[PDB]
Amino acid sequence: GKLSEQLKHCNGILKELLSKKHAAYAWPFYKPVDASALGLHDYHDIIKHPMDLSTVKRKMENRDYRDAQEFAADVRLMFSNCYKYNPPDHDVVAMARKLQDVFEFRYAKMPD
Ligand SMILES: CC(=O)Nc1c(F)cc(C(=O)N[C@H]2CC[C@H](O)CC2)cc1O[C@@H](C)c1ccccc1
Repeated sequence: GKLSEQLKHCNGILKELLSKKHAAYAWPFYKPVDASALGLHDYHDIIKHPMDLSTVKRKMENRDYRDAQEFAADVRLMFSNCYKYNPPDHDVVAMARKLQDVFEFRYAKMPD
């Protein structure tokens, strides 16, 4: 159906975001932010709903997402967390912006 087809487009986007093509700026988003490892002892006080591409991949594989909108909400939550926690001129924010550009332009090519 339409939902299955739209979720296949989402899975295609997810595969691209995890691909070597985008690795130079995607890598901070591959796994959950390790707040303790990075010394970010305020991270989980500021970010109430952590999200990352490994979590999106697990949710896609487990058929957690019922539609494209639900998938997109998690990918955008991941970027929003980065923009909320970090100063806007930090390298990780520049990398978030670049990966979100990849995401938004391909998400816009969703089949109707
Ligand atoms: C997905 C994400 O956003 N991760 C992530 C993060 F939440 C915060 C910081 C970080 O160090 N923020 C600083 C902002 C200014 C404060 O005064 C000191 C903390 C770094 C992060 O990624 C590491 C791997 C990174 C490190 C360097 C370049 C790219 C990614």
